[PDB]
Amino acid sequence: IVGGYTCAANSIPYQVSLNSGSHFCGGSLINSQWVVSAAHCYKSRIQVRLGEHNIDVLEGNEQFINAAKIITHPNFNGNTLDNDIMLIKLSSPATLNSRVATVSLPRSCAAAGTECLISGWGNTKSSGSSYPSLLQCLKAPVLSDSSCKSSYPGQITGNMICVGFLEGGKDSCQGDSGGPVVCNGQLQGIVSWGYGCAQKNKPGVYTKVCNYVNWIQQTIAAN
Ligand SMILES: *[B]1(O[C][C][C][C][N+])O[C][C]O1
Ligand SMILES: [Ca+2]
Repeated sequence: IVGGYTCAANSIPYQVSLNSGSHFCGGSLINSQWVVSAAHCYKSRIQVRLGEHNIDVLEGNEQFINAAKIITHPNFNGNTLDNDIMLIKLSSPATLNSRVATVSLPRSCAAAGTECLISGWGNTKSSGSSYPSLLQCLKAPVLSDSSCKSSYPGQITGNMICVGFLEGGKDSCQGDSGGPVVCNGQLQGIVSWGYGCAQKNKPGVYTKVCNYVNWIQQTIAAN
């Protein structure tokens, strides 16, 4: 996250870190057994780390739970990142408490200008790189489909939304992928891609979670 602030410890209790030797992507806890993330974060083996603030220190709220099943969207396009969503079933159910909680799936698609919270352990620098130990947070609005498409001519599918600031300076970046965009307590976005990060007229692009409630419920019922 560039241009954000350090979250209060455990104030984003649905945020997970996906770990394969180190942190490599975020995800969102949506059920005690299920995490949603980006299909471009796919690996064969993933340890889900819940209840984190400092990913470099055992602070005493962590739950480390290996993935039992990792299911990418059947229409995920690894080139364009269309349908950039996957579901991780945990090998044991996460215990839900104040520090580890589910986030709601969306009732409807978010209106343009809805304020959201974006979080992750991704790059905090627009010039160079720095990877935080502590979970970072960014308040940002949903952008109009028109503004999104004018920033990325011909690249925005019906499964993508833009969230952020056209002026630059405030965005998700490398290592935030798969993590949450939450607006009024509902998961509306998954960190997916952008042309670099925090550039002028290149807002973050996010998987449009309000297209996937059927697929998510289908996948949970089947597995
Ligand atoms: B992701 O990339 C996220 C870039 C977001 C730009 N707005 O994170 C690790 C793998 O790709
Ligand atoms: Ca920790």
